[PDB]
Amino acid sequence: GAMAQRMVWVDLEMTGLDIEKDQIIEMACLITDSDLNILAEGPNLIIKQTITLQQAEYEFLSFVRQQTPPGLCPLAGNSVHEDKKFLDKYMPQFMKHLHYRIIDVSTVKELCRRWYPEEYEFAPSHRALDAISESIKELQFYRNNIFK
Amino acid sequence: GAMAQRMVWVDLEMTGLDIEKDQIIEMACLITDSDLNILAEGPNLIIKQPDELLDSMSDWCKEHHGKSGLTKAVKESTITLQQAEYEFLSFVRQQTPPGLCPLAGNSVHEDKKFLDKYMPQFMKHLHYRIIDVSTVKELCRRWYPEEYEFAPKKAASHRALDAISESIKELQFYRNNIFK
Ligand SMILES: [Mg+2]
Ligand SMILES: [Zn+2]
Repeated sequence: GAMAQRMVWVDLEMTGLDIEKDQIIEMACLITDSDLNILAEGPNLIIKQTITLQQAEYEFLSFVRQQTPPGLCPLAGNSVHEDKKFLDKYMPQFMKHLHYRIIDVSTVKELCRRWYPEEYEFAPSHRALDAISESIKELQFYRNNIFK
Repeated sequence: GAMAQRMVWVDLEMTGLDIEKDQIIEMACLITDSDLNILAEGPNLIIKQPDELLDSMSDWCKEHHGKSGLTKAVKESTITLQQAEYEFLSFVRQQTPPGLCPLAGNSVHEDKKFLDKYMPQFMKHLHYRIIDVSTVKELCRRWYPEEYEFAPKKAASHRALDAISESIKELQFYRNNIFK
């Protein structure tokens, strides 16, 4: 039903894209329903190299366990495939609660750019939680402007 | 811009989902233009991997790769990982400008994880962004539930060339039915 169709939105800041050497500096999480209405805001945590990585994972896993059913909801965000790679490595217990699929807003952007170039031209951060809010607005924009 | 807007479609088959242990056993590549028109079929290679890895695979993996004829084809293969990478890199260098075209497929972020580790030069030819058809699937399921039921079921066994053609058919189905 509607519960399985929720989305687990995240935004992460890393030192870089090298999975073997770079680390997660910042992370935020929030839950939307299938229509992108924000149901609950999770924490915005700055991770050490403020809190430790293992405690941030407990904070985020507790937050999604009380908002989504296990293994059903996908990770959502801007270029969230980059975020998933670091979360599979550094937060594997948090990832055990989610589906393997993602709702990558930048995939939608790559399709908008190609198929609706006029709409792409007029398509619309101090915290990672603010970046999530911006990515939801970008996705809502594609829903209204390029989807049927 | 038209050449930079082409898409590099890939499907991989591996010995499991553990990036620390598992290896690539099959790869296929296909090129479409911006509008999902078929441009060129690339190589379709079965990569030689050890018998220890194959015998120690998951029960899902041993059965599906056994039944499809992939485990047998891997054991008889003379293509190494390095040889397959060279063939795929050569093919995409002939089809797309460097560092501008995205990797495309179903949950292709998982294929990207294996390619970033085992075929880094092939990934360096592609842009940072991906085109994940399973993002569009998940949005179709939610926002266009009627159209979602008309999407064809994936009929292919886990063979790279057939799976990748089905991903193109799926994204073409969404372009045709849920886009404006
Ligand atoms: Mg696949
Ligand atoms: Zn497959």
